[PDB]
Parts: sequence; structure tokens; C-alpha cells
Amino acid sequence: KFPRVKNWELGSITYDTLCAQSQQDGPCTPRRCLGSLVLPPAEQLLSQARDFINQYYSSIKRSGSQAHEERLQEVEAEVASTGTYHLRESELVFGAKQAWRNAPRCVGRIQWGKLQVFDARDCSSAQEMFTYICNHIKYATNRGNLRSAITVFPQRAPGRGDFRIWNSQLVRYAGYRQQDGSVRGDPANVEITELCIQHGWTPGNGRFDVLPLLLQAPDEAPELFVLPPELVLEVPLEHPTLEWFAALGLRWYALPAVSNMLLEIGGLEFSAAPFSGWYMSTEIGTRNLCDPHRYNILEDVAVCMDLDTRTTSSLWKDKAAVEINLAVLHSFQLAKVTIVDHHAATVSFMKHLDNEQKARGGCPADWAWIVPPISGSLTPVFHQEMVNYILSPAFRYQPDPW
Amino acid sequence: GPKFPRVKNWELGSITYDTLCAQSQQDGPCTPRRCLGSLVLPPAEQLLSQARDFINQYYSSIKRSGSQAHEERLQEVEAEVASTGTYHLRESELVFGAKQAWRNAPRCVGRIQWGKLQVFDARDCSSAQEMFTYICNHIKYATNRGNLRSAITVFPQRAPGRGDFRIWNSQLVRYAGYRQQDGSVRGDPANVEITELCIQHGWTPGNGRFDVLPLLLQAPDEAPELFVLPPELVLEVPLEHPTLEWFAALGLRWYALPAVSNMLLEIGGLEFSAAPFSGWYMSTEIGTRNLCDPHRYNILEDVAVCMDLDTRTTSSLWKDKAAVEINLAVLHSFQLAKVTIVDHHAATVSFMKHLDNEQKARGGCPADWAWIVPPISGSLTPVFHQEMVNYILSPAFRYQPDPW
Ligand code: HEM
Ligand code: HEM
Ligand SMILES: Cc1cc(N)nc(C[C@@H]2CNC[C@@H]2OCCN[C@@H]2C[C@H]2c2cccc(Cl)c2)c1
Ligand SMILES: Cc1cc(N)nc(C[C@@H]2CNC[C@@H]2OCCN[C@@H]2C[C@H]2c2cccc(Cl)c2)c1
Ligand SMILES: C[C@H](O)[C@H](O)[C@H]1CNc2nc(N)[nH]c(=O)c2N1
Ligand SMILES: C[C@H](O)[C@H](O)[C@H]1CNc2nc(N)[nH]c(=O)c2N1
Ligand SMILES: [Zn+2]
Repeated sequence: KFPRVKNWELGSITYDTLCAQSQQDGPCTPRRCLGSLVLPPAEQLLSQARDFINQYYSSIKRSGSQAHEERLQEVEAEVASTGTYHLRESELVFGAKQAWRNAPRCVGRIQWGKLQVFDARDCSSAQEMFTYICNHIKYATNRGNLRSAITVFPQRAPGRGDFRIWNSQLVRYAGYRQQDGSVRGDPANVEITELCIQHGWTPGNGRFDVLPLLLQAPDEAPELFVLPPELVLEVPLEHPTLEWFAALGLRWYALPAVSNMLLEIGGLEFSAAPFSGWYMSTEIGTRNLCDPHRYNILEDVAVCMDLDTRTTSSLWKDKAAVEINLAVLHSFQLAKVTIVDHHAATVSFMKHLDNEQKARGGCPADWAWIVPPISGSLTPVFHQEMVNYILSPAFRYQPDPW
Repeated sequence: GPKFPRVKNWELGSITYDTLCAQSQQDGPCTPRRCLGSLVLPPAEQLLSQARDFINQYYSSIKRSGSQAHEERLQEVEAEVASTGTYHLRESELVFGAKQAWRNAPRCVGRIQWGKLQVFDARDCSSAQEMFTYICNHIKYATNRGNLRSAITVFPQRAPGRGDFRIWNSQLVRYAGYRQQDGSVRGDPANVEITELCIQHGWTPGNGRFDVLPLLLQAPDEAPELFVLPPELVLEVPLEHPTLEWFAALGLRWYALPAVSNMLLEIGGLEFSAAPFSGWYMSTEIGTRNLCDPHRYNILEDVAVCMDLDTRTTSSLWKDKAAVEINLAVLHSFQLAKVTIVDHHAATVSFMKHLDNEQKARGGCPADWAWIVPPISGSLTPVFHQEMVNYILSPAFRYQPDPW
């Protein structure tokens, strides 16, 4: 019933009892594990709502109190009459923090309790979405001293289309498909880049052109808004000892801000609820810059370092990947922008596992996403068994709206 | 596509569907409520059905399915189990089965080599002394003076009410771990327990960081007996670095032959409790796990100090730079000594080819993502971007609880 969870570096054992509170099935069966896949009525809404109100009142130590009983009554009265209901701002706040807490793929969960929640449920136009988005960015960025934040737009409603941000992140770089099928800029964004142009954006021709936002209010065509350049904090990349590196013209933006995920609380769904923390450096250094279907710079750097490229066993890839990561950390530290390296992040994550063992008897965790993409077994999370499962409130992936 | 898992490669965009998982006859540890994919360790009725299935497998593989010889073999297996409670494999069935157990092993990145396995049949073995002889022969053949050859030696199967053949060591070649005065370990902390066992059965211990352990070999219903391997049989590689001249001065070394000895090989419900097998190393196992794991030789900090790195802060990436150079030293040194080794890039490229071969041959390939992705430079290798489906096929290698 309750799985045994062993750390292989230390010999210690815990039992995860939290996984019994999971009420949604994941992709695995006893026949086959699918853990490595990235994407494998009123009475039901009513029990999800009840369960969530139960979680909220218990979080403020007021289970069973008058306020608790009466709030369950309001929920039932609203659902019975209308087929839906609405959260109080205090509940939205709690539910957002909890969705972060519950997110198995996030290594930054030590911070879960410290989240600025902007309530944007009074948004009625793409124009007003844009203003709220600009304020989020400004607040979150904070001149380099990054602060976690989420802005929550109006929930899904049975009668109509969703509020949606077409971009997968608030800040991403354009990818321009070229005459010969090569790409200038970020290959991951060729499509969204092509949508912006078709909606009348004038494109740059750089490797690092910040995309405009395509914002959609219900049942409307999306609308194009250019972010004012001074709101978008960026970090030029240079290397502590390798002088030519700065001349690569490389850079990355300060604010990692995910804008394509659906936030589910109490059975209510928030299709537009962008959120942001700060980067762990290996995502820029290793994945964005070195993935072969991304900026793919490993080979260029290796040659700059005069390494022997002809053979895999000179470990030229590993060597360049390391320097690129070092350059990311150095450059962020120099521009005084918050960032965490994979060693510090994974150590904080182990502390989080321990806090959650005590607080709730387990912590859902996706080993393949937690373990960084370089130096896996050099971090303590490599040696740590993890149980993965879905708790609610939750963040969920949603496919591109086009 | 159909009702079978969709499997995507995020680097290339390509898609396949795993249909082989349909053939899985054994439950793993995951359920719809929770994934346990990351845990290391999670009778006449039964035997005959497992045997029938394996015999069907063997006959498919020789293209004689439904034939007279197929039906006759099935009838011979039922009759054997009918009067003895067990049955015995033909020589060629054993060879097929041992290859298929390797092919089926989800944690092995070396499976491109699966069809090329020397299978030594040692089902006649009747003493610990004879196991020692067979093992020495395996080591000589497999090592082949540095030009390593995949091989497995299969000792007699488990029998009704008679003790097992067991190799107590987890590998044929491992270094001792000596528990010290101050609670620190000299040698390999992984082997502290087996070392104390060898001392208790009469071994005179050394006191180095790299003393080869003797073998503790158990024949049916006997205490294990101790056998020291002649040192000329155990090929080792002293470690040096191509540009950092002081690295050789560290006196680090590793052995050439990775030879696992505590796994159970299961074939058609028959259980081979002693069946040690060997390949060649993927370098990151020595360079990263054996030498840098905090709970193993743990040398990262010493090497970073020699490299003059800032070990007082995580953001210098001193761990990452040191691990890269140790991995490089391992590759260079093996290449110098002319001992077969494969780097994590070449291994993972070759496993991607294997996945494509098996997609065509069998419609999928059971694979354990957490084990296949290497412990340094994960996303620099193609396997990081490849979804994998994990399930248990038989014939299989199963982990065995230590006999002590
Ligand atoms: C405060 C600093 C934070 C750090 C250092 C951090 C770290 C990370 C990392 C490295 C990932 C994997 C990224 C990838 O490979 O795509 C991730 C995933 C994720 N994080 Fe965080 N995180 C932070 C804050 C937040 C916040 C504020 C939230 C939500 C309120 C959040 C929710 C999530 C979710 C839902 C995922 C999975 C995203 C997906 O499926 O694409 N994290 N985190
Ligand atoms: C031919 C060269 C080979 C290479 C490069 C190779 C590579 C590897 C590696 C790197 C591992 C993970 C080891 C660990 O982290 O503990 C492994 C596991 C494994 N391989 Fe291979 N392998 C080879 C040959 C073999 C052979 C000949 C067999 C059996 C016939 C085999 C069966 C296995 C099994 C059963 C495991 C899992 C062991 C465990 O769970 O502890 N492999 N392989
Ligand atoms: C198909 C698909 C499914 C899912 N679940 N995620 C994705 C997004 C895929 C999954 N890894 C790459 C791509 O995301 C890049 C964005 N990463 C977040 C910026 C980093 C981040 C870092 C620190 C804090 C925060 Cl809040 C966020 C795609
Ligand atoms: C509790 C436990 C369970 C399992 N399944 N395996 C182990 C052994 C644990 C799991 N990873 C570390 C430890 O093995 C180190 C030795 N690995 C074999 C040398 C490598 C190898 C390499 C190439 C070819 C071959 Cl035939 C074999 C322990
Ligand atoms: C196929 C595999 O699951 C996929 O490449 C995952 C692996 N681990 C990851 N880990 C993080 N943090 N982010 C990712 O995008 C991925 N990709
Ligand atoms: C907890 C985790 O499953 C464990 O440390 C695994 C991860 N991946 C591994 N992969 C390989 N090849 N060998 C191992 O020993 C491990 N250890
Ligand atoms: Zn699973």
C-alpha cells in the first residue's frame, strides 16, 4: 500500500503515505511504466470543491468551524443553482501555492510558501491581460532581485471560449526559418514566430529577438502586444576566464515565466495563469544553448576552446557544456540577477523532501525532471528514490490553442 | 495510431508505438495511482505455462512455430514436469534464452551487442572447486588480453529441495573495503560487508585501496569456499590523465572486466541462481559512479584540489570540472592500455540504433530511462530526449538477495 523510498547515498528509508490522497490516475499500469513520457457533471465538481475547501479550512487550522461549514454551504448552493462556483481571493492564494507545492517536476519547491498571487479574474479584454502581464513582469523582475509570482486570469466557463496566452513563456526569442531550412534564433519557436508575423508583427532578424505576446480573450482572435524593451531584463553572457566567449554575442533573459499551463483548483480551471520564479542555470547553459534542436552551440564553443572535435572520447562535448554553464552563472552573478546552480538547487530540494516527509508524509517527485541534465549523479537527488503521483490543486499541461 | 503506448523522441520529432509490451507476463511496481519507476528494488501450474511460453519463443526464433518438432518438444517438457516436477533445456535453448535475457534487460545500454554473446554451458558443474575452474576460464576468455568478449557461464539450475549454486560476490572482480579505527573505510565502502565475510572464512586481508577480493563460491548445501584469483588473470589499468601529469601520481586504478555474478537468470520458469556474465565498461561507470559517488571512492574533492578549483562554493562548478577530467582519465588510460572501453556518447548512440533495430524486429524495446541516461552529461546524449517504456519480459535477469 505504502511504498518504501530509499536514499542510496545515505542508506535512509522513508514511507510515502501522501500518495494515498491522490485521486487522479497517471499513465503507468502494472504491465508497463510510462514515467519517462513528457505527455502521456455537478456531483464530481461538487466533491472536488468540497475536498478543496476542506484543504483550505484545515490549512488555517479552522476545520469544522462555523466559517468552514457555511463556506461548504455557499459552494453547494452555487453549484446546484449554476453548475459552477467562484473562489475567494484567500482561497485562490492558498490553491496556487499548493499547486506549486504539488508539482512533481519542479526542483524549486523549497520556495513554495513564498508566492506573490495577482488576482486578475476581473480581466475582460486582451488589452487588460496585457497590462496585468506587464505588471507581473515588472514585479517579478524587480531590477534583478527576482520574486516568485503568478497572475491568475478568469476561469474556464461552460458557456464559452478560454482566456489563453498563446506564448508558452512570457519571454522567448524568435526563430526565423531561413531560405535553406536552417533557423536563425530559437528553433523551438519557429511556429509561434510565424503566427506573430501572420498577425502583423514586423520581425527582426536577430538570434535574440524577444517575441511579442499573442493574447486571446474568449471567442476572439488572439491579439498582438509588443513588450516594452525596458521591461524585459536580459543578461549578456561572458566567461570568467575565456575572453573570446563574450564575443560570441550570446545572451539570455532574466525571467523564466511559464504561460501555457492550466491551473486547476477545487475543480475550477484557469487556462491563463502565467507564473515565474528564477532560473536554475543548467536550463539555459545545457538545454537552451546546447540541445541539438535548440541553439546548438556546443560544437562552436568546443572549437573556440581548440578542443579535438573528431572523436567523442576527448569528451569535448562535456568540456564545453561545463564552460557554457559556468559562463551562465558568472554572467548572471555579474549582472546581479537571481539564479541558482544545480548543486545548490538539488540540495535545497533534498531539504524540501525532508520538510514534506514531516509535513504530509511524502512528496510527489518526477526523478527524470528533478535530476539535472549535466552531472546527474554528482547531485544528491540522483541517489534518492522518488514516488510520482498527481495531487490537486495541480498545474496541467495544455496543448497550443491553434 | 492504436491502443499501445505512443513513444516520442523530442530531439528528432519522431514517433513510434510500443506493441511488444503486450507480451509482458509479469507486473512491475507502478499502478495508475503512482509511478515507482525510479526505485532500484521494487509449482506445477505455474512452471508449465512459463515453459510452454519459452518453448514457443524458441520455436518462433528458429521459424518452426506450430511444427511437429515444436509440438513434440512441448509434449516432452510436460511429461518431464509431470514425472520430475522440473525439466531441462536443450543446449541451443539455453543459448537462445541467455541471449534473450540480455536482450530483455531494460537497464542495459549495451544491448546493441546482444546477439554476440559467448555462452559457456557449465550445467555439469558439481563442486565449488569446479565453479572456480569455470569462472577462471570465463575470465581468461572474456578478458582476452584486453580485447574483451561478452560472455556468460551458466551453472546448474535450482532443483526441488536441494541447495543453490551461488557466487557470494556481486561481481567476479571487486576491491576490498576495510573498516578503519576512525570509522572511515580504506578501499571500496561498497564492499565492506563481503570483505568482512572473506576474512571470517579465512582470507588474509591486504591493506591497500585496491585489493582484489577473493571469491566465495557455494555449491549445493555446503558453506561457501574461498578462492583467490591468480593475479595474472585479473587485468587492471592504472589511471593517468592525458595533460594533467599529476593525475598518475594519485595511484588510482580500475579492473578491465565488469562481470556481474549475483543475478538470477530465469528461463521458461527455470532458475539459474549462478550465471555470471561480463561485457566491457562504459567509462562513466568507473569515472563517475565508482570514483566520484560520495559513498564510494569519493575522490571529487581531492581531484578538484589538485586542479586548484574553488571547492568552497557550488557555483564554481568544481564538481562538474573534476568529474569531466576523471572521466577523461579513465578513457585515456583504457585506450592507452588497449583495453576495450566505450564512452557514454558512443554507447548511447549505439543504443539509439538498437532501439531502431528492435522497433523493426519486435515492435519495441523495454528500457529504464533513469538507468540508460548516463550520470554525467545526460542531455548531451541522444537517449535523454527519447521516451522509453519499461516492462518485464522473460527470459530475464533478476536481482538476488545476498545469500548471507
Ligand atoms: C523560485 C524558483 C524556481 C526554480 C529555481 C524552479 C525550478 C524549476 C525547474 C528547473 C523546472 C524544470 C524546467 C524545465 O525543464 O522545463 C521546473 C518546473 C516546474 N515548476 Fe518550478 N521553479 C521555480 C519556481 C516555480 C514557481 C513559482 C512555480 C509555480 C507557481 C513553479 C511550478 C513549476 C511547474 C508547474 C513545473 C513543470 C513545468 C512543465 O511541465 O513544463 N516553479 N521548476
Ligand atoms: C557488451 C558490453 C556491455 C555494455 C557496454 C553494457 C553496459 C551496461 C551498463 C552501463 C549498465 C548499468 C550498470 C550499472 O550502472 O550498474 C548495464 C546493466 C546491465 N547489463 Fe549490460 N552492458 C554490456 C553487456 C552486458 C551483458 C553481456 C549482459 C548479460 C548477458 C548484460 C546485462 C545487463 C544487466 C542484467 C544489467 C543490469 C544490472 C543490474 O541491475 O545491476 N550487459 N549494462
Ligand atoms: C510538451 C511539454 C510538456 C510540458 N509539461 N512542458 C513543456 C515545456 C518544456 C519542458 N522543458 C523544456 C520546455 O519548457 C521550457 C520552459 N521551462 C521553464 C522556464 C523554466 C523555469 C525555470 C525556473 C522556474 C520556472 Cl517557474 C520555470 C512542454
Ligand atoms: C541493489 C541492487 C540492485 C540491482 N539491480 N543492481 C545492483 C548493482 C548496482 C547497480 N548499479 C551500481 C551497482 O552495480 C555496479 C556494477 N555494475 C556492472 C559493472 C557494470 C557493467 C558494465 C558493463 C557490462 C556489464 Cl555485464 C556490467 C544493486
Ligand atoms: C524523454 C524525457 O522524459 C524528456 O527528455 C525529459 C527528461 N527530463 C527533463 N527534465 C527537465 N527538467 N526538463 C525537461 O524538459 C526534461 N525532458
Ligand atoms: C534512485 C535511483 O533510481 C538510483 O540512484 C539509480 C539511478 N540510475 C542509475 N543508473 C545506473 N545505470 N546505475 C545505477 O546504479 C543507477 N542508480
Ligand atoms: Zn511508472
